[PDB]
Amino acid sequence: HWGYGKHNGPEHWHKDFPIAKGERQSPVDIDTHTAKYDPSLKPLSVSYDQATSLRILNNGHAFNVEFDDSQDKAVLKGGPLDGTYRLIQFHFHWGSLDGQGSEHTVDKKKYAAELHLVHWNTKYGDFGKAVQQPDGLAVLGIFLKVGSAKPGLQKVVDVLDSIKTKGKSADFTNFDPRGLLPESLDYWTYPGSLTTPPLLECVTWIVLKEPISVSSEQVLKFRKLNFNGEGEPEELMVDNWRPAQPLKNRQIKASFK
Ligand SMILES: NS(=O)(=O)c1cc(F)ccc1F
Ligand SMILES: NS(=O)(=O)c1cc(F)ccc1F
Ligand SMILES: OC[C@H]1O[C@@H](O)[C@H](O)[C@@H](O)[C@@H]1O
Ligand SMILES: OC[C@H]1O[C@@H](O)[C@H](O)[C@@H](O)[C@@H]1O
Ligand SMILES: OC[C@H]1O[C@H](O)[C@H](O)[C@@H](O)[C@@H]1O
Ligand SMILES: [Zn+2]
Repeated sequence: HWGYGKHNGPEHWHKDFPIAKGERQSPVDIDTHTAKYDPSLKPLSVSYDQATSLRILNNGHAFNVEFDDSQDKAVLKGGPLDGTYRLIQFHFHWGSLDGQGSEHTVDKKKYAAELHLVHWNTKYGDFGKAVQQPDGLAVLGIFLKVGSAKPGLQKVVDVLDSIKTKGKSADFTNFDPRGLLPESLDYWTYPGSLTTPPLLECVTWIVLKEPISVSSEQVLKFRKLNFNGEGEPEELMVDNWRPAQPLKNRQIKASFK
């Protein structure tokens, strides 16, 4: 039911998901001047060398690249995190034009897109239990700006023609998500939520400071996807981002001095 349009988008979600107006909603604007270095953060560990990708799915809202999370392969640890968080999927949010598309903003600046690598805390056994816990999930967020092509993204771009419409999927084995990272792991972190319904307040957000560059041609192919199913009137999959939400009683901490 929910979506991104005038009649079912972010301003309507609260009617079926009242937590939309909650105390730790995401995304937020990251005021870089107010964010404070936190010496209590431990080194961040992104351990993706044994990742096992499986499938890419157009879910009608974005596309998800899904991973085998049946044991610790790709995991995120350290930083603000207590315990091991297993990678389950990644997806993006993007705009109709380069000047918008990110969910988080940096001193109010919107990036062209934002990558979310989604992980669940293994002490809760399964994703469904994890989303009943305040520390159930960790999402690693990475901004995309338009410039040079990102070679590690091209395999994703080139399969999108095969999943144009809602409900289509394709095999997507042997994809290495390490090729989507920037050089630096400097980050900001804060407690928040899922950015789509059901908007559950379970997420430790870790948002990298350094964007990745992707080419205009790469993001233009994201914008050829469809929200609609096969045979239905074409609705381009663009502007699938939620705007920044009130920070409320939170502080954004920085990993860097
Ligand atoms: N609250 S909502 O965005 O899920 C929503 C769903 C509908 F089917 C119709 C209107 C809506 F506002
Ligand atoms: N955009 S998000 O990373 O907060 C997210 C991840 C999920 F697994 C489910 C819903 C979401 F909204
Ligand atoms: O095929 C993508 C990646 O899959 C992983 O499981 C392997 O360990 C990596 O060496 C490889 O780059
Ligand atoms: O009371 C002082 C403390 O205030 C908190 O809001 C800050 O997060 C801490 O960094 C600071 O030491
Ligand atoms: O790595 C993800 C995918 O990249 C390319 O599409 C390959 O042709 C395919 O075999 C692989 O599954
Ligand atoms: Zn997301």
